[PDB]
Amino acid sequence: KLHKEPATLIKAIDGDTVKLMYKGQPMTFRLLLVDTPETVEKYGPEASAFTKKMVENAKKIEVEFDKGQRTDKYGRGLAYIYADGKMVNEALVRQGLAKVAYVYKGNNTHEQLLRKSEAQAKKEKLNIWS
Repeated sequence: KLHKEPATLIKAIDGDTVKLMYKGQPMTFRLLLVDTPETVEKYGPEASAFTKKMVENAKKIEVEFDKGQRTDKYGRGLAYIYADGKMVNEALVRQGLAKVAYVYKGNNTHEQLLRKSEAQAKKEKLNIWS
């Protein structure tokens, strides 16, 4: 079973990357299973703003590692980030501000959930899907 761990926001970089204090040390996290537009790509600024707003206004930030590899080649943690219980990864996808990325090294626990939301956002021709 996956476990949520508290973190404290340090700095939101862009749509899919956040800087957090995790276990008494700063660390950069790359949001699992999502590909947001890079800031400046169409919708890049919107995905960045959405992620920033979501994590700054949160009272509680939690990180949840998946069952596969926990860090990428650049040393970024790979996790699902929760802001007051709401998963940022899913929130971005549901809003049409990101696409579900290909599974990476066995980290696929929430792939189905995100695929459903993406289908719906696409069905609503939201943002990236307009």
